[PDB]
Amino acid sequence: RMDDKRFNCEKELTLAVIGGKWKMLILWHLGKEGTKRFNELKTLIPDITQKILVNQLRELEQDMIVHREVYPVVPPKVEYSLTPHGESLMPILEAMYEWGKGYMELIDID
Amino acid sequence: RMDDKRFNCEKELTLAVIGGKWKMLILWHLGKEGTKRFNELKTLIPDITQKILVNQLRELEQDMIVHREVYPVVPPKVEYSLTPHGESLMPILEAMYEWGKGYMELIDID
Repeated sequence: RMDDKRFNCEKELTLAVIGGKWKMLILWHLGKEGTKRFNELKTLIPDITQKILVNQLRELEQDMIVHREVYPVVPPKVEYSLTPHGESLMPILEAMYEWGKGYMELIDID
Repeated sequence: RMDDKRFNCEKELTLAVIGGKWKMLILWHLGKEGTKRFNELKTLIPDITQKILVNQLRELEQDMIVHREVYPVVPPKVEYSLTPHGESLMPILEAMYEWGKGYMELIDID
């Protein structure tokens, strides 16, 4: 049957949502730390630039992975969190991390 | 600390081992079905060509993901299976598949 083409597309889709080097970092910290403000992510990933960070958060919110919420307190608070889909994505990223550690260990200690 | 750069490299390493459209298919069938002969993979992924399939299996065996074993019976049998690392990689691929299904459902039924 056509079970390969759909397996490929549905695994590829997850890869694109993960994308390049920046999206998975933002998710990782939101998953472990919880809600964070823009400044806080900016400093938890000091390698990231201001312009890149707003672009990645914007794609992630349109991709319904990251939720933005504004609390009109004094002064107002705008904080970022994971959509339920983002949370269901966290185990995968932790699994990939753990496998990378064990495989890098393997490569290193032949 | 430098916890991002190592998280990135160790997640990237897993992505490279997964690589493009062919390596994850071969693993998937070996994980679910078990040991398979070359012909059998060739037919379980009919889209693959002979030349591509031997290249991907060769990278996967050098990457210590796929194990090749020869049984000198009559006539001899050469069969492919997953190294323990390949088996520890299967849950990740099943998780990515399940997340892709639910996220594609989401995209589709807004």
